[PDB]
Amino acid sequence: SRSYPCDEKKQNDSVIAECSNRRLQEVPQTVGKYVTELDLSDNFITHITNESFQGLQNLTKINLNHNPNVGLNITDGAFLNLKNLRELLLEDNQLPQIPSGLPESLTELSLIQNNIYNITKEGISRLINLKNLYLAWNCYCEKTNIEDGVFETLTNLELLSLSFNSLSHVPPKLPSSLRKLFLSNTQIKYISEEDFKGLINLTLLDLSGNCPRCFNAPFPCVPCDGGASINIDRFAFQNLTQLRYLNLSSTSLRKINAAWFKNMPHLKVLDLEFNYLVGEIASGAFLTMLPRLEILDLSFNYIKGSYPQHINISRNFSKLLSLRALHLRGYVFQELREDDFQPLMQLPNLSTINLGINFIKQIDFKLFQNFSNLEIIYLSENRISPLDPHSNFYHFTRPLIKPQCAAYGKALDLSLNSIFFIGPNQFENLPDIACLNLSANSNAQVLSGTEFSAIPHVKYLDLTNNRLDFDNASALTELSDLEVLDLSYNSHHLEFIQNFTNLKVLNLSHNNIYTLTDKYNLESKSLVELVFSGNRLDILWNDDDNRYISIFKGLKNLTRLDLSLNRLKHIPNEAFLNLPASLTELHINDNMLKFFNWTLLQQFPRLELLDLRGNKLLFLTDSLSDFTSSLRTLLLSHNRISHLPSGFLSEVSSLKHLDLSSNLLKTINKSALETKTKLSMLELHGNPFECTCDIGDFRRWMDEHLNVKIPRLVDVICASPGDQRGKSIVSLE
Amino acid sequence: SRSYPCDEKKQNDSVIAECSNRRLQEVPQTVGKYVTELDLSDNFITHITNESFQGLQNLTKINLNHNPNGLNITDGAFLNLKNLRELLLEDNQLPQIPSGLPESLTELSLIQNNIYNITKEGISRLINLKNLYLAWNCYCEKTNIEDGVFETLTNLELLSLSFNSLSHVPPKLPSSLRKLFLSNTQIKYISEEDFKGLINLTLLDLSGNCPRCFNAPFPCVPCDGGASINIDRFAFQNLTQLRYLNLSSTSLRKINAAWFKNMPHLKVLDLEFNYLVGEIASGAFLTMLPRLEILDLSFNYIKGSYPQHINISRNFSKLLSLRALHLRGYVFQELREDDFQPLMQLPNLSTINLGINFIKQIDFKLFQNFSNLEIIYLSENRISPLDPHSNFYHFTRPLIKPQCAAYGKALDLSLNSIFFIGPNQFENLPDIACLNLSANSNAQVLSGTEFSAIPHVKYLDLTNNRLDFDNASALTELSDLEVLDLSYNSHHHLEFIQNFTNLKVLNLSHNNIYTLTDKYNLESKSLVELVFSGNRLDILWNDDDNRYISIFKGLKNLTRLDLSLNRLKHIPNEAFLNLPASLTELHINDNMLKFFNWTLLQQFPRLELLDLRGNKLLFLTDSLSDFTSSLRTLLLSHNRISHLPSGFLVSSLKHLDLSSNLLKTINKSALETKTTTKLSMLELHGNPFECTCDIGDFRRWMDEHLNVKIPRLVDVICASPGDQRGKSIVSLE
Ligand SMILES: *[C@@H]1O[C@H](CO)[C@@H](O[C@@H]2O[C@H](CO)[C@@H](O[C@@H]3O[C@H](CO[C@H]4O[C@H](CO)[C@@H](O)[C@H](O)[C@@H]4O)[C@@H](O)[C@H](O[C@H]4O[C@H](CO)[C@@H](O)[C@H](O)[C@@H]4O)[C@@H]3O)[C@H](O)[C@H]2NC(C)=O)[C@H](O)[C@H]1NC(C)=O
Ligand SMILES: *[C@@H]1O[C@H](CO)[C@@H](O[C@@H]2O[C@H](CO)[C@@H](O[C@@H]3O[C@H](CO[C@H]4O[C@H](CO)[C@@H](O)[C@H](O)[C@@H]4O)[C@@H](O)[C@H](O[C@H]4O[C@H](CO)[C@@H](O)[C@H](O)[C@@H]4O)[C@@H]3O)[C@H](O)[C@H]2NC(C)=O)[C@H](O)[C@H]1NC(C)=O
Ligand SMILES: *[C@@H]1O[C@H](CO)[C@@H](O[C@@H]2O[C@H](CO)[C@@H](O[C@@H]3O[C@H](CO[C@H]4O[C@H](CO)[C@@H](O)[C@H](O)[C@@H]4O)[C@@H](O)[C@H](O[C@H]4O[C@H](CO)[C@@H](O)[C@H](O)[C@@H]4O)[C@@H]3O)[C@H](O)[C@H]2NC(C)=O)[C@H](O)[C@H]1NC(C)=O
Ligand SMILES: *[C@@H]1O[C@H](CO)[C@@H](O[C@@H]2O[C@H](CO)[C@@H](O[C@@H]3O[C@H](CO[C@H]4O[C@H](CO)[C@@H](O)[C@H](O)[C@@H]4O)[C@@H](O)[C@H](O[C@H]4O[C@H](CO)[C@@H](O)[C@H](O)[C@@H]4O)[C@@H]3O)[C@H](O)[C@H]2NC(C)=O)[C@H](O)[C@H]1NC(C)=O
Ligand SMILES: *[C@@H]1O[C@H](CO)[C@@H](O[C@@H]2O[C@H](CO)[C@@H](O[C@@H]3O[C@H](CO)[C@@H](O)[C@H](O)[C@@H]3O)[C@H](O)[C@H]2NC(C)=O)[C@H](O)[C@H]1NC(C)=O
Ligand SMILES: *[C@@H]1O[C@H](CO)[C@@H](O[C@@H]2O[C@H](CO)[C@@H](O[C@@H]3O[C@H](CO)[C@@H](O)[C@H](O)[C@@H]3O)[C@H](O)[C@H]2NC(C)=O)[C@H](O)[C@H]1NC(C)=O
Ligand SMILES: COc1cc2cc[nH]c2cc1-c1ccncc1
Ligand SMILES: COc1cc2cc[nH]c2cc1-c1ccncc1
Ligand SMILES: *[C@@H]1O[C@H](CO)[C@@H](O)[C@H](O)[C@H]1NC(C)=O
Ligand SMILES: *[C@@H]1O[C@H](CO)[C@@H](O)[C@H](O)[C@H]1NC(C)=O
Ligand SMILES: *[C@@H]1O[C@H](CO)[C@@H](O)[C@H](O)[C@H]1NC(C)=O
Ligand SMILES: *[C@@H]1O[C@H](CO)[C@@H](O)[C@H](O)[C@H]1NC(C)=O
Ligand SMILES: *[C@@H]1O[C@H](CO)[C@@H](O)[C@H](O)[C@H]1NC(C)=O
Ligand SMILES: *[C@@H]1O[C@H](CO)[C@@H](O)[C@H](O)[C@H]1NC(C)=O
Ligand SMILES: *[C@@H]1O[C@H](CO)[C@@H](O)[C@H](O)[C@H]1NC(C)=O
Ligand SMILES: *[C@@H]1O[C@H](CO)[C@@H](O)[C@H](O)[C@H]1NC(C)=O
Ligand SMILES: *[C@@H]1O[C@H](CO)[C@@H](O)[C@H](O)[C@H]1NC(C)=O
Ligand SMILES: *[C@@H]1O[C@H](CO)[C@@H](O)[C@H](O)[C@H]1NC(C)=O
Ligand SMILES: *[C@@H]1O[C@H](CO)[C@@H](O)[C@H](O)[C@H]1NC(C)=O
Ligand SMILES: *[C@@H]1O[C@H](CO)[C@@H](O)[C@H](O)[C@H]1NC(C)=O
Repeated sequence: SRSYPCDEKKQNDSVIAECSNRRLQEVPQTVGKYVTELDLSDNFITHITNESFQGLQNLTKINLNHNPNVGLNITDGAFLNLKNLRELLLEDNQLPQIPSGLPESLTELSLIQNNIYNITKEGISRLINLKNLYLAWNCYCEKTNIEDGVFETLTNLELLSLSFNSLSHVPPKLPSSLRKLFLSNTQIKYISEEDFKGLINLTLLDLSGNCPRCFNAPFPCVPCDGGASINIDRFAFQNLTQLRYLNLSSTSLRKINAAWFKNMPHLKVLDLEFNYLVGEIASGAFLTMLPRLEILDLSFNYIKGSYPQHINISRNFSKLLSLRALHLRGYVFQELREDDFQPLMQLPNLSTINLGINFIKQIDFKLFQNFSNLEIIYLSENRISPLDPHSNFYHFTRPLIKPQCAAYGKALDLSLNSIFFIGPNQFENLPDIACLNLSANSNAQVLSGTEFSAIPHVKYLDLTNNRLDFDNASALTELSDLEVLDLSYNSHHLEFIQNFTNLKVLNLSHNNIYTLTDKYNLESKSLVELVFSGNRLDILWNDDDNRYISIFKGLKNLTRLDLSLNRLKHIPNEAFLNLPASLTELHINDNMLKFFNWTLLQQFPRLELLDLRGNKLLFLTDSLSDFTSSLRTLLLSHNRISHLPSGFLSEVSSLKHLDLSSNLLKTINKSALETKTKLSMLELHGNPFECTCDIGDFRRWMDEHLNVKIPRLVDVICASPGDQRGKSIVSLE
Repeated sequence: SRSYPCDEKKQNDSVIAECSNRRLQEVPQTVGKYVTELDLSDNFITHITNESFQGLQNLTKINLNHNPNGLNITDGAFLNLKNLRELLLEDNQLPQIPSGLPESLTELSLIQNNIYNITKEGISRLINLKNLYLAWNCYCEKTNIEDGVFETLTNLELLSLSFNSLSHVPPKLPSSLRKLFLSNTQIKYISEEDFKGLINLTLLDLSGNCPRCFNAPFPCVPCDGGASINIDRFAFQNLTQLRYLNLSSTSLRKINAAWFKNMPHLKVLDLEFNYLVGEIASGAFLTMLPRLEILDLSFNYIKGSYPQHINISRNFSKLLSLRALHLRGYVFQELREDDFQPLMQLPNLSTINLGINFIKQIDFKLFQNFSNLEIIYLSENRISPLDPHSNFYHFTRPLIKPQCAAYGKALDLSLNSIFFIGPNQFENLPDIACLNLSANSNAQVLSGTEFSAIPHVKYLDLTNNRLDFDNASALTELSDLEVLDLSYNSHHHLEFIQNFTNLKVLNLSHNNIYTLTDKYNLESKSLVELVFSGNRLDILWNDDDNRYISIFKGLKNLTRLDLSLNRLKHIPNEAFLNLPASLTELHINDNMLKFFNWTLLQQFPRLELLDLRGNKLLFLTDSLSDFTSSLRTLLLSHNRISHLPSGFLVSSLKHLDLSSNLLKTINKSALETKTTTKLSMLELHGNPFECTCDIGDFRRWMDEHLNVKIPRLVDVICASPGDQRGKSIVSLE
């Protein structure tokens, strides 16, 4: 009952069949009839007929995106026999028109990135149950021909996306049940009062990219003739009472009419980025019309060729009583004064201030104490000195600060600034900072133990991409509550580490650590994770340089250790035995290990994950079960292992995941797989299998052991013979 | 008489022999007896005996550096060479100085060896020694020098003992010494009797003794208690002819003026990597140097401080002979006009180096107040809108590229914070002829008025920026502009180019030019060289779009054109014929060209160099002479050419490159040139030659045509047969 070529999974009673990226030329006739969701995306399927989904009555969702993957010929009524089909996805298929004969039961239809120039009633008006319709990126053709009243019959339509299409005008006769109308980059330069007259339940209106302001756009950007903005009429939004999301990004707006928000009391998210609103930020009459706005974005609204001394924030910003996040990137100003941000100081819920990419030379950091609920202060990409069509293209969705850092408390991001050394007054008058980012600052500070005295409760410190000197034993010790220290890519004396009573995670990756002075051991009673990748452990472990045999022995509470990219060819037996006995996860991947003494794994009873990927290992052990009794995951991919030993899949019941992909395995004999096993996953793709009569012994083991899920069966290829080269091992005589 | 394995050349009557980097296991017995200079460096030679240089009486210079890439040299191995004047034994792992060296030696270099003892047994016999290099030997058990080992060397002019654990200056040095190198020698104390008998010494290098560790490329260990080198008041009282004093990295805090009382000729003083901020402010020693031309006080900053101004002593005005002032790494916020007043009356001060100073603002009017300023180096600052044979402490490379500096006054504002050209950016600046605004993240929309305060700029470097030059008036205010460098420019309309009447060189490399607006051509009556590498000419030339077939046709005066890295697979015939007929040098290297129509070369009568390296060309033309009549250099290396056609060897072709191709053999009919050819160089290394009986026909052509110099004969390898694999084609039968 092993599924091929799809990977069947019974996720929450319904069976999902992952059949994507498998070089399938046609729809497989070996998919189980009980499946409900089929994903055949990124394949080379060229034809879709009414005999492609035979016996699949329970199919509710079909994904046929990117077919063929670098058009698709669908016949009329090809999906009509699927009475339970509620979700059809046909993105990037080069379809010349909307497929005729789609089932009435459909609710979610996505025809993004196609050659559809005409929206006719022949293929849409029959779909009365449609709730979500995506028709983006079709005319990006002089204009998209939309039949007058094509969406009128779709009385259940809640989402209509017509973005990235040459529309010129808002389509008339839209259903009153619409909640989300997407019209981004549609060449609609004028908005009339009757364009959204019958849309009283509309909660989202995206009119971005119309008369754009070209600023590093990832798609063609053509500004309006005479530098004109989108012409929104005074009474255009007078009937959108439930509107909560207004996206007016990249619309070249110079003035914001307050009359637009008179009948909009619920507006929650306003996007005014990539416009010319420096004057509107200074005066702002519209600011008094948004009492329930939580997210305001006025990013990249700068005047080209000017670098003002101060940011001009209107007093009316104090009327934004519900404000939670203020995004003010790309304003371009030299100094942030305490009086500049006075209107924002009495807002009860303002937790995020985004001031990235502003070229600010100096900030009066005392002003941040004067805020009530500030949790995130984003100041990245400034000049502070010492002492995918399914994406939001205009607003950054990713968290400004890494959630792991922000979870500790108040976060301040001063990365990518001009702090070439930590000044003596660097952190004076700052709030109780718990998360600090000083990444990529070219900071050549000689840390002595007094630099972070003004903010000593920092629990997460990011000092990556700097030239710091932490050879002093007192370095960073003033941060007694420090739990996460990130020193990656820092261009030795690691005594400072033992002074921390609550340090849990330390990252010393790519520090080029080839020598250690005085205290040759790294001690710590609280450290749980150490990242030592990108260092020179090969130099530290020599025939005469035996001083570093117990380098990580002092880390008695360590559970995760990363020793990758260390150019390790050989690991001394005494050095391996001196690793923390408390280790549960060890990574020695991407090295040049010729040999691995599996006997030494006896002194690690808690070790669950051993990662030896990307190495030159040639042989394994037949008595692996005698050494370990807890190893649940063993990753040995991209190695030179040519033979799997006898009894490898037996007596080691702890092993649930075994990775042996991209190795040199030609065959798996009966004596080697003689289990006299709780292995739920065995990876074997990318091996030069000999698909002759002796491979049938391993094939029989796959039929008897159906619980051992082997992923990527289409990639388990045969090297020999010539007649079976390029085929899967499961497809044999 | 074709030399093997060396490349002999009778350079200025004396015959040189380049035999380096040829994987030679032993000294070749096939070197001509008439040669005078043998270079066997970077080989795998392990033994040097007295029978290694038999019959080589005219040998005056032997280079045996890096062998093997230690070396076993017997006693008196070079004694039979009566004319040996120069012996080079660097990086050979020699345990001691080779015994039995010829007394005729004048230059001896034993750098990077394991020589711990300097004995009279191997040195005192060499009485004609003029240059002795013993650097990098104990870098270690402290270097032992026999008392008076150099005393007998009465002709010794240069003695280098740098990078050795000396602790003290060696006593009994010859009075004929002119250059004493003692850098990084752990000599912490200098006594009045250390250089008592060295009256003719013109150079004294005492750098790296008590170092100031600042990104050193070698072990740096500072003196106990942060002490400086202890130079006595009367230590330099007898060095009257001293012209070069290197005191770099010596942790000096005070400079005693008494050191330069009897030093009236001192020309170059190196005081970089010290703690002389206080000495730069007061400077009593400045009145003792009236003939100093080069002063370097770089990286003398106080750690942890960022002063508002640079404190330059009034005594700097007494440096009447000063030509170059290097003041990097001082670390200051502002350069005022009054700060550089002492330097304004110096008649010969042409170079001011102020790199890596983190200067926020400069009063640029002060540069007008200088008399002979030619180079103003301000790279790596914060200006806002509106190898043992090397000098390891001072930058020898020119601050500004000579090509730029040759035009006149040069100003280097590269790697600064000029994110856009301000309206007052170049006001009050001298008549600038060379300007560097590289790597400034400048997103300026060039309109034609930005460089109106410095309109005589003839060489402009705007590389690594985000400039917008789509306007036809861009840069046109620089009427005398001759060289424009726009390499690596992110964020096309190239009309501005035709407005320049004297533009000669234009570099548009790595601009990602895949589309050109309305003016689909590039016109210019003065342009001579165009660099279009790293662009998308493959996109500009296609089956649907034929609008750019005459893109470079308007460049009627062009002689050099670079079209490399353009991802070119095919070049349309009409597009190739529309290239400038005045072209003398064309480069289409590192592309993916499957075919090349050699017939089209008839419309280029001035073309001398055709570069088609790194392509996928499979075949050549049988009648190449019929198409071209001036092609002197043809580079076709790294291609898929498997057969050279009959009659391939044009009475113009002087250099033919066919290396790293797929040539198995060269038939008689291909090299049967009946007429006299002028081919002086033919490269053929890296080809899979079949060293069978058929290859003897090409071997006979090499013996008859000795004038056709074939370089790298050791790399012309045989692929087949197994007995000849790895051998040169000239070593067969
Ligand atoms: C103008 O401004 C508007 C308003 O902000 C923007 O609208 C947003 O547009 C994006 C798409 O461009 C929407 O994001 C997508 O939402 C889908 C639905 O979300 C609901 O359901 C999920 C559960 O499935 C809930 O978690 C969620 O809270 C919602 O209730 C998601 O399914 C999408 O996720 C998929 O794509 C992302 C990105 O590739 C992946 O990371 C995911 O793993 C997943 O595969 C996606 O998040 C967003 O919801 C819209 N907002 C609203 C309020 O509707 C416009 O995009 C903007 N215009 C431009 C041009 O920028
Ligand atoms: C220096 O070194 C540190 C320490 O290694 C690095 O920081 C860690 O980085 C990793 C990513 O490389 C982080 O791991 C990720 O955490 C995400 C958030 O964790 C929460 O959510 C998960 C459930 O999703 C919970 O189990 C968990 O308890 C948390 O509540 C996870 O969502 C991520 O998992 C997903 O991705 C991985 C692949 O990345 C998959 O394997 C998973 O199956 C899953 O799909 C992931 O685990 C980790 O949290 C960071 N730790 C800290 C302390 O910050 C630094 O990045 C490194 N610095 C540099 C410059 O390299
Ligand atoms: C402390 O300060 C002193 C004074 O400045 C420094 O001394 C210089 O040291 C460097 C070597 O480290 C010297 O440079 C070398 O000079 C050789 C001789 O030059 C003479 O001969 C050539 C012709 O052959 C003339 O052009 C020249 O004017 C001189 O008359 C050169 O032969 C060397 O060239 C070779 O090496 C370089 C670098 O690899 C290559 O580019 C060349 O192609 C060639 O292979 C080289 O230039 C320099 O001359 C010394 N100055 C003086 C006045 O003697 C100390 O180095 C400095 N200490 C430290 C530690 O930095
Ligand atoms: C953007 O594009 C421009 C134009 O191509 C580049 O600028 C040129 O860069 C090249 C180097 O890549 C420069 O060429 C070199 O010039 C040296 C100085 O020239 C003088 O000396 C020679 C004799 O040595 C005279 O014939 C000449 O008339 C000058 O008086 C030469 O010494 C160099 O030759 C040596 O090196 C080359 C290999 O590089 C060997 O082939 C030679 O045999 C020889 O050993 C060399 O010719 C050129 O001068 C620059 N031109 C200008 C206008 O500045 C930019 O570099 C490029 N920008 C970027 C970022 O890539
Ligand atoms: C401290 O500040 C630095 C600089 O802002 C942060 O580094 C940035 O972190 C993000 C997320 O890890 C990186 O983005 C990633 O880029 C790759 C490549 O495009 C992409 O594949 C990923 O999906 C992701 O978007 C970003 O490149 C990186 N920038 C630099 C210069 O390193 C850092 O995360 C901050 N630390 C904390 C604790 O917030
Ligand atoms: C304008 O300013 C920029 C920035 O200073 C100059 O670019 C720099 O040019 C030099 C010389 O070509 C490069 O130096 C080289 O570095 C390598 C590696 O260390 C070294 O091996 C070479 O011998 C040489 O020293 C330097 O890397 C490069 N820097 C950057 C950021 O591109 C540019 O040359 C200046 N232009 C003019 C006209 O002076
Ligand atoms: C948001 O504005 C910028 C962003 C970047 C990034 C690099 N360079 C920049 C320049 C600017 C800018 C500022 C003012 N006037 C013109 C351009
Ligand atoms: C020349 O001084 C520096 C150079 C660099 C380069 C990166 N960061 C730096 C910092 C400094 C500095 C200045 C003053 N006090 C301490 C350190
Ligand atoms: C569809 O699912 C039901 C259970 O919900 C099952 O009885 C039926 O047999 C399935 N249909 C097919 C074709 O397997
Ligand atoms: C602040 O935000 C919280 C949700 O995070 C909300 O419950 C609360 O009512 C908001 N306060 C005001 C005054 O709007
Ligand atoms: C906080 O801001 C107010 C003005 O809004 C100002 O009067 C006050 O002095 C500031 N707080 C402190 C502690 O100075
Ligand atoms: C370490 O830092 C302390 C605190 O500033 C300082 O006193 C000490 O000298 C430093 N240690 C070394 C070895 O320089
Ligand atoms: C070990 O680490 C855990 C998790 O950080 C911590 O709770 C525990 O206290 C540590 N154990 C000791 C002995 O410090
Ligand atoms: C494994 O380690 C033990 C203990 O150091 C040693 O005796 C044994 O010989 C090692 N085995 C291999 C194969 O290196
Ligand atoms: C050395 O050179 C002279 C000419 O200067 C020549 O007569 C003599 O034969 C040469 N010696 C050898 C060994 O070739
Ligand atoms: C200035 O330098 C030139 C050489 O470049 C020299 O001839 C001249 O004498 C110098 N002037 C003075 C006053 O030293
Ligand atoms: C040049 O410097 C002198 C002082 O050295 C100053 O008096 C003079 O005003 C400056 N020149 C100009 C043009 O201001
Ligand atoms: C080009 O530059 C000129 C000069 O400033 C300006 O007037 C013109 O508007 C610019 N052209 C375009 C197309 O913007
Ligand atoms: C062509 O270029 C040369 C060299 O730059 C120049 O001297 C000459 O005047 C140019 N010819 C024409 C016709 O402009
Ligand atoms: C070379 O170019 C000429 C002129 O366009 C054309 O007639 C000829 O067929 C071309 N030859 C090849 C081999 O493409």
